[PDB]
Amino acid sequence: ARPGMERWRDRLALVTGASGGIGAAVARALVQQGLKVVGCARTVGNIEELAAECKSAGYPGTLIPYRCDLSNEEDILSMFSAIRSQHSGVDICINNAGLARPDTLLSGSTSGWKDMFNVNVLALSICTREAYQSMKERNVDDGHIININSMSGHRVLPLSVTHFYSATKYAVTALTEGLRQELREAQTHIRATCISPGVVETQFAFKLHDKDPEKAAATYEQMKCLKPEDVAEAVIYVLSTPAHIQIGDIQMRPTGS
Amino acid sequence: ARPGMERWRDRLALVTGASGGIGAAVARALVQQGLKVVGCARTVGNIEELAAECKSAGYPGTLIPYRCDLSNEEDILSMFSAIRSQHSGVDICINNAGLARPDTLLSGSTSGWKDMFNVNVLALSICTREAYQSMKERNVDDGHIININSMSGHRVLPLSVTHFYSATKYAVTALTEGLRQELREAQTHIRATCISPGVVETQFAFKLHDKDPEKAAATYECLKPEDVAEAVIYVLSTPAHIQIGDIQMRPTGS
Amino acid sequence: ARPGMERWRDRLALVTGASGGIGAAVARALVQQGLKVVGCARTVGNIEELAAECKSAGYPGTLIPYRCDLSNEEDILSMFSAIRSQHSGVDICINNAGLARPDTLLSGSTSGWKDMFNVNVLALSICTREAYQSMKERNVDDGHIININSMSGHRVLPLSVTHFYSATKYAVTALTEGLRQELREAQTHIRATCISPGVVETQFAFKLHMKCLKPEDVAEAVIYVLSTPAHIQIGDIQMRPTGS
Amino acid sequence: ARPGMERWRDRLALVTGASGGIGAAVARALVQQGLKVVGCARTVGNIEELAAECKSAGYPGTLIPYRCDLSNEEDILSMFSAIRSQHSGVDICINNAGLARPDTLLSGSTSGWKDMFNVNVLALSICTREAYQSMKERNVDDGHIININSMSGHRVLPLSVTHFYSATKYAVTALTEGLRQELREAQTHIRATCISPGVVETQFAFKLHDKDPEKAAATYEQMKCLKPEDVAEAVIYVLSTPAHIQIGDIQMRPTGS
Ligand SMILES: NC(=O)c1ccc[n+]([C@@H]2O[C@H](COP(=O)([O-])OP(=O)(O)OC[C@H]3O[C@@H](n4cnc5c(N)ncnc54)[C@H](OP(=O)(O)O)[C@@H]3O)[C@@H](O)[C@H]2O)c1
Ligand SMILES: NC(=O)c1ccc[n+]([C@@H]2O[C@H](COP(=O)([O-])OP(=O)(O)OC[C@H]3O[C@@H](n4cnc5c(N)ncnc54)[C@H](OP(=O)(O)O)[C@@H]3O)[C@@H](O)[C@H]2O)c1
Ligand SMILES: NC(=O)c1ccc[n+]([C@@H]2O[C@H](COP(=O)([O-])OP(=O)(O)OC[C@H]3O[C@@H](n4cnc5c(N)ncnc54)[C@H](OP(=O)(O)O)[C@@H]3O)[C@@H](O)[C@H]2O)c1
Ligand SMILES: NC(=O)c1ccc[n+]([C@@H]2O[C@H](COP(=O)([O-])OP(=O)(O)OC[C@H]3O[C@@H](n4cnc5c(N)ncnc54)[C@H](OP(=O)(O)O)[C@@H]3O)[C@@H](O)[C@H]2O)c1
Repeated sequence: ARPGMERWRDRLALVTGASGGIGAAVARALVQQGLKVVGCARTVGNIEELAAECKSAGYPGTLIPYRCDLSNEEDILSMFSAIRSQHSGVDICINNAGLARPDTLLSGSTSGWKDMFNVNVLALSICTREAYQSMKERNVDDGHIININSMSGHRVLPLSVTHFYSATKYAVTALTEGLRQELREAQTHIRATCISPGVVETQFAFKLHDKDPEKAAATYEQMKCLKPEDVAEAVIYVLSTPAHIQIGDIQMRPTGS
Repeated sequence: ARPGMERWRDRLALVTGASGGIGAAVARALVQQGLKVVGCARTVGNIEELAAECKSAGYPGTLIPYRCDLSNEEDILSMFSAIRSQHSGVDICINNAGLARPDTLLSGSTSGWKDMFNVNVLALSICTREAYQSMKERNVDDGHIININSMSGHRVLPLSVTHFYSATKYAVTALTEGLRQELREAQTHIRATCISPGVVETQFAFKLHDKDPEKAAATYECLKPEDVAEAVIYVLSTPAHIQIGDIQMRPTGS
Repeated sequence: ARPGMERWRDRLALVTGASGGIGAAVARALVQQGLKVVGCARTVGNIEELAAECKSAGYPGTLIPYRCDLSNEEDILSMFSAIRSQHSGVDICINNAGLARPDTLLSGSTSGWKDMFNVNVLALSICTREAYQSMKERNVDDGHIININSMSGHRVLPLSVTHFYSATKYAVTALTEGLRQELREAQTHIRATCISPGVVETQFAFKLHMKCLKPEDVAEAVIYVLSTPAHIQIGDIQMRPTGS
Repeated sequence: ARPGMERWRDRLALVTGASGGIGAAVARALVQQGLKVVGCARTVGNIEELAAECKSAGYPGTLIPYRCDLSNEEDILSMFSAIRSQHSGVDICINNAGLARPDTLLSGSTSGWKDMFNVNVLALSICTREAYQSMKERNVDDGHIININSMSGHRVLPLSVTHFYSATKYAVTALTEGLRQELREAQTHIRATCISPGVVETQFAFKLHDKDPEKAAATYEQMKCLKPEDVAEAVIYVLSTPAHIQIGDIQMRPTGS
């Protein structure tokens, strides 16, 4: 394993939105590094497929698929309860699931705004709380919570269909800093970090533009983009840092963008 | 009327959360300046009370009380419908209603997080959308949307009970900038501004510390609600070609 | 007088870069409101002409021209010494003098970088310091220091020729906040404020003969800030043209 | 070499402020990874000793000490001239030299403010420009400029003795972002990054608190601060990223700080 990842061997990571994109790349990378990974999403079949690939590849870690709709609070609580009932717990929580719906501020549907909040902010916060509560009861003083933010959490770009999304990522910027603060107040060494990528070639733009597949291809064919593996490598760097270092944010963009 | 406020005479402002605090002060100030103000909240009796006082004092504007629970979208849609069919439409929207519940990130209730989002962000966005649509249908090119933000929309203070609240105000910071961009894309001269106060002596802290009113009293024993209303007047009074983006304000020496 | 300006009557405001543009508008507005204003710049002819215009209009205040090159610290200290001697001290400091030079990060001149720092940051900090020390020695507890910043002090626009200038305005954003902090630490009610306008019409453009702010718009924001009751501290006013 | 550092082998990095602290650690790390490093500062004897340590360790890279007072532009120009004539040019520029003097906004000496500007902002900008021009003349399209920023370049802490220093670091935040935009406009793949640490255990606090060395020791004893090697490891991560990735900022603090 990568230098600095030894101490995480066999410890359990949760990766939300592991059925594709960034989350699948992060899950793959943690399993390559010898972690037990619970990966969750709606499209559980993709996670099972990834786990089978990890097993065929001979990786030291294990990917454990779990079906969970993050828009459903009980689904999340049930997942954490299932982990607890099994005498286990999450030591690393990667809050990766997220989405944009093309609901502008001047004419957007309230349902799309709610959907963005439900996953990007509320589910991220419920997972953060439940992961922390499990660490606490297990006397884990050195776990790590990593939120997948965005450059859109730091500046608002003049694309109307992502304005509300950008506002949810601004919330993630503030939540990650507030989290760091509460973990200090609780007198722990549990770490909190954001990773803030620019455009990454995943299914994200295809879901945003679900009524205009061509507009989604052009986000990606026309621009140099990051790859989900690049974000996964940033997560590996953050986890591999020794315990007294707390990476607050890594802002990353495609070169020349 | 204050210089710059003449052009707003008899035009309609919606002020959300007008039943106390900053909202009540903004409503009273706009009525003093000759506007028609629809003031909404759940506690409609207070807003009615502010109307008899406004009226007793012989002010030039009018306060129209309206009962609306902003946590219910259908209630908000009904309100805009009544404004459009009874008062023509809305030219100024002051998104003032907001709250903090003491739900920390490490142990807070999801219900509290949802409640803060529902009023501070969702209702603010629904009202923005409907006010804009009202202006669009009446070919109003010079309306104004003013979001009541907070210094907590620009920095995260180490007070665990207001972390989630702060995150909703960061969302307000981003939405107000997004709004400006959309209004420019729409080729309008409609203006979008936030006002970002530090501590204001209202009922806000008493509600946040509902289980510890002594802590709420310590907060204040600050800016006054009238102070924020004066910032709203300055913003509206500015020439049409000026778009104030934000006014950050704190008590002196705080 | 505008409501809230009464308490500033006959008190002294220093307005740096008063010979045109924002500074001249700010000086005129404060004179109209009955302040004693010291307006400085490298050459005083325009400030003399403004003072004569104010006197002809019957304004209640007075404008006092002072020649000062803000790139020379000794010139600045001499200006404060003169103000202390002849007019008691400074109660309001408007740090308005500023400049942008088109010295890019990849190819710019060091002389241009230094000039921008010298005026935008160092002179502003020297004036801030001397103004505070003036208030302190007179037990003035309610003075006001106002820095004229820029929207470039809050975001970096992809225009190469203003990047270094933008970095100096980010510095001013940080200094204004640090100043607030120090004034609170000193147990005073002296106020500190930034005004951050975007595209303002330049004197250049004006002389040559909405998509722009006018100098008067910035002066009106200064009047709003000063007019706030003493317990209110405006930290920043960000403003841009509606049509920008 | 570390995965990703191979493409930098035998290429030349300039590390300013290499006579101690973070810059000495960065210079050592780059020499370990096989680069040619020009390390400069006023206290050139320290850099000679570091070069001797690196040679003694049998590291693949080489450290070239160079005496340069960064407050003197002619000194910097002569250094770049020497690098050009003797070592072709600069492909990586680490703008590390920096200082804080305890000159508060209300009563500070102007000389302290000018000293902070001269090194933290002016020297950093001069070295950036000359490093870019060095790349340009050699048709280098993949260099890297890394500025050592600070968390104080992102928030103003209520410590009066560091207010002006914080303002110099806000300038670095803005300069790094403007540098990215110019390198993009120049149609290059030259990368621009800053690293923004919280408290790092170096001589920095001792120099800031030159009249109260007890205050400097209290800083480093109250908690397990960042070490210079931790910042060097962040620099190695940034350099090791494939060329299409452009890290914009890494914000890092001591855990629990
Ligand atoms: N791609 C980019 O340009 C970009 C840039 C910056 C940041 N980000 C952030 O990166 C993170 C990952 O997105 P991505 O780019 O990998 O997009 P993606 O390919 O669309 O993947 C999103 C993942 O989130 C999961 N998800 C969405 N809604 C869910 C729900 N209700 N319940 C459970 N899982 C749900 C999806 O799985 P199921 O549909 O199977 O549930 C999928 O696994 C997001 O937070 C996004 O904001 C992306
Ligand atoms: N006070 C401060 O320290 C402070 C500082 C910075 C910013 N702010 C912001 O200022 C704004 C106003 O707050 P305030 O200080 O005036 O607090 P406040 O005294 O508690 O008043 C809040 C108002 O919002 C209304 N409101 C809350 N939930 C509502 C709902 N579901 N439907 C309709 N109305 C609702 C309330 O009326 P009903 O209960 O009758 O519905 C009340 O009139 C908020 O956005 C707040 O975040 C306050
Ligand atoms: N114009 C804009 O688009 C804009 C936008 C945002 C912020 N701002 C800021 O607003 C402030 C005023 O700018 P402006 O538009 O009014 O520009 P301006 O017309 O160029 O005014 C600059 C003023 O500063 C004075 N000045 C410059 N260097 C000086 C020095 N060495 N010593 C003494 N005085 C000096 C000039 O007078 P002398 O040359 O006679 O000495 C002049 O009175 C500056 O801080 C600027 O950065 C301007
Ligand atoms: N230490 C921290 O808590 C901390 C936190 C955040 C960021 N930083 C940043 O990290 C960077 C490195 O600082 P450090 O902590 O390593 O401090 P340090 O131990 O004091 O080292 C500073 C280095 O800068 C060099 N330098 C100073 N003035 C110079 C000049 N005129 N010409 C040439 N070199 C000069 C010094 O060498 P000579 O004296 O031999 O010339 C020394 O090598 C700085 O930019 C600092 O702002 C430090």
